[PDB]
Amino acid sequence: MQICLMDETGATDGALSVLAARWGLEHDEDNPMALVMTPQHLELRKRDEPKLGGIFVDFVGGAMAHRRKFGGGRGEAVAKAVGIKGDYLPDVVDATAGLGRDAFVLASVGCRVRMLERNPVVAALLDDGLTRGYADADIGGWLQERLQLIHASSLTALTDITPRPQVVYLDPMFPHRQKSALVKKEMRVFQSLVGPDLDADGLLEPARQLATKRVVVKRPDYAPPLADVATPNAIVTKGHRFDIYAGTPLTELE
Repeated sequence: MQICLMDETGATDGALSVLAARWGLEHDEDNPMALVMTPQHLELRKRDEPKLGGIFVDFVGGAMAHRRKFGGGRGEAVAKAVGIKGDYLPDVVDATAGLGRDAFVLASVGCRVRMLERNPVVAALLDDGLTRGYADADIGGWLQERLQLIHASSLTALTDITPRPQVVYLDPMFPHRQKSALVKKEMRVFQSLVGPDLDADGLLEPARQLATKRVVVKRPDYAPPLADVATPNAIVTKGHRFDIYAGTPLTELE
């Protein structure tokens, strides 16, 4: 994948070159997006918009830290969508990793989450977020077990996932039209990198085969259900809803 790689670490150790080789990235000086390595983290910038700043995955502080304390925790809509109730903490596969926000919420509540990311630049960004997260003295320890990353497509490598999780979470990039959704920098930048997931409808089928209990799909308001498959089960939140589907029961069952 092409991206404008930029080095701002001033270490001349070749780290940036290794990272690119590691994730199969190819330097593109004229690319509209830049992947920047700083002395602290790896971030994404929308070159034609400097004033938007760069974005990076941060599980320790910032918005995520606050969301962990005031977001609702097991009280969040997504948590209730995946079925977190009582002392039930289902293994979850976040098939559309993204920036890791929802995946982290579920892990923080106690769920063992595995995130699947097919976009190499996003995997590099998530990977960098995990490294800093694992080094944390507070969450570092449990984060390593409850939040892992797998780089591949969820339309082919999802059915190969084992042991099978009880829940599969889906939140593909929707073709946002409202400029209201394109106000915050986080989205104006991330969307300029990955863009709408043209093949999003193909995620439901394989997601329901992996999950042994439930599949949750985050969808903005008025947005049609994924793959146009209707469902009477859904949690309506503020600005969006979470459609709920059944999975595929165990077979061998040890």
